[PDB]
Amino acid sequence: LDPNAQLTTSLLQTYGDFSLMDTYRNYITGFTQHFAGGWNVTNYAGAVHHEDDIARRIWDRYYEVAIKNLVDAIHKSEDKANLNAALRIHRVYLLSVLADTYGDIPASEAGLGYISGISNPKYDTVEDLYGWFFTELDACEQQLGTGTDHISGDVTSMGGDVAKWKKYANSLRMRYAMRISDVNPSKGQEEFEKAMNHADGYIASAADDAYIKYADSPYTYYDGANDYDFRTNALGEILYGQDPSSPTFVSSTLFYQLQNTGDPRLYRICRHYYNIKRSQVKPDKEQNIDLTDEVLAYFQRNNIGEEPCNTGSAWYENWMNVADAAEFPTLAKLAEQDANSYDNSDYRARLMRPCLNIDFEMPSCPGILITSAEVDFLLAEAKTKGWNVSGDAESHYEAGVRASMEMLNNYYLTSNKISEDEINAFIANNQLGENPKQTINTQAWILHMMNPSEAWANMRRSDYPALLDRSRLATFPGDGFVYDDPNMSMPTRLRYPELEGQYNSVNYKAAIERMGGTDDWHKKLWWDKSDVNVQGDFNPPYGKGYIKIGSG
Ligand SMILES: OC[C@H]1O[C@@H](O[C@H]2[C@H](O)[C@@H](O)[C@H](O)O[C@@H]2CO)[C@H](O)[C@@H](O)[C@@H]1O
Ligand SMILES: [Mg+2]
Repeated sequence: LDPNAQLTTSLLQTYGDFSLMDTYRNYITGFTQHFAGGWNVTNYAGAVHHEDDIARRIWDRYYEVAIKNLVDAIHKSEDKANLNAALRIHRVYLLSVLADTYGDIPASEAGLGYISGISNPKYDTVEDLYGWFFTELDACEQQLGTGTDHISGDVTSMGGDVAKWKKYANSLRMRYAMRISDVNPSKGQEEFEKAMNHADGYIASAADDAYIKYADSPYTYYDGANDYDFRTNALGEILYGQDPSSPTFVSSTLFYQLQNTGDPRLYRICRHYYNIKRSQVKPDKEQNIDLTDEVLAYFQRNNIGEEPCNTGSAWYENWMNVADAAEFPTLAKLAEQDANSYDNSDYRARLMRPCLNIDFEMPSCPGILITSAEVDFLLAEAKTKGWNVSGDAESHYEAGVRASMEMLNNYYLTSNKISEDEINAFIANNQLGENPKQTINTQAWILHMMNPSEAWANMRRSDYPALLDRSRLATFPGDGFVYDDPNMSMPTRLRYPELEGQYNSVNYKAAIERMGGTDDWHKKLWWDKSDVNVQGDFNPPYGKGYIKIGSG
């Protein structure tokens, strides 16, 4: 009821609501090809399988909680200009996620009547929404600091500092100006330069990174869905999984991007776990038994190597030979003590695959809004476009790579931090090269691994990184997965919630007619001009690659 408390709830929901995270585990982080091998991502993204109850969650949960709270608090804060501006900025942020997910969405008519359930809003067009983002963020950025009120509900890294909220608003303007740079290059350039030249500045260093701060509190997964306090980061929670036999595995797309470039992030992101006794309350190092070094030593002894799971395949598909516990001295000692716990062959099978480091799965992980590393990559790309940016593209790109590594050191890694020498060597071996747009946006995709909505939006916009071509990778109908969409390319949006067809029937129909007459998750959004690039060949040294030509 207090508008600062409504700001708090709406900020925390962003990453703190487990009941929308199935959309991120099952679809979006699979679409981006960061993760593959878990059952959930294989069944949904991996099979290009639409299910309304999964696809609808970002829409239903953000409109039911955050948008209702924000709209109510905005109406009730006209006397508190600083809070009012912060509420409106977070509303822009969430509406941009909603529009980048679904396309045309309720916004301009999503007011007091709509959140009370008595009014049907039209769906604003993506083009009109993006235009409004620029005017609203300009207005909010100037309104910040014209109040004397304390933004006491701020749970972000901005810590109620209006100067930091101003830099955040200008950085969002820069992101959205890049987003529209293919469909409207002149507006993109104008808006980008206006924001980057603004007297109040943008996020230029990690000290001004914008993220939501989450607490070290126990995980509860789907339990108590009615009573969510949103205090912990539910993205890392769902990636850890409610089921120890289905943790999140790193895809071959991400694995080979890292390995092929000598990226020191390879075995910071990827670890090998034997996790049968792991805590579900809070990921623990004691029983997420990290056997990475011993697994790599076994590979070296046997002239073999990693088999990261391909997009479309589960860990139990494209079966990788399972080493005996005797191959890993730590596990061998444990199994000689207690075979029921430590000689389980299913848990040893999952030990063979590269797993996401539990450092990315802890309750207190930050919820990234926008980082200085992203802004560095935006400046690098703007320079390559010929926009009026200070400093050469190489300098901005190198700043972005360095800041992406330091982000891991500062926000995630609890051990084995990436050294300055490792960063400098990686940068020296990975310059912009012949296709700077590809290099910049592939590095940004690594940066956005824990910010899946931005990863997916920027990949759709820039069409990089080149993904694995799903149509050239195996399917597994004999394993119970359903392949009901003959177009296997990565979806470019999600379908609208099907209940909208009843609950807001006229406006749902009109939005669907505008995209050509069916609710098509292969239809590109207004700012998405071209198809994402795909890798022309994939023949990994171990495991399975593209199916052999002519065998399909
Ligand atoms: O056990 C079946 C299935 O459950 C999935 O979680 C459900 C959850 O039980 C339900 O309360 C919620 O409303 O929906 C989610 C998503 O369907 C779980 O994610 C799956 O791993 C599991 O196969
Ligand atoms: Mg595209």
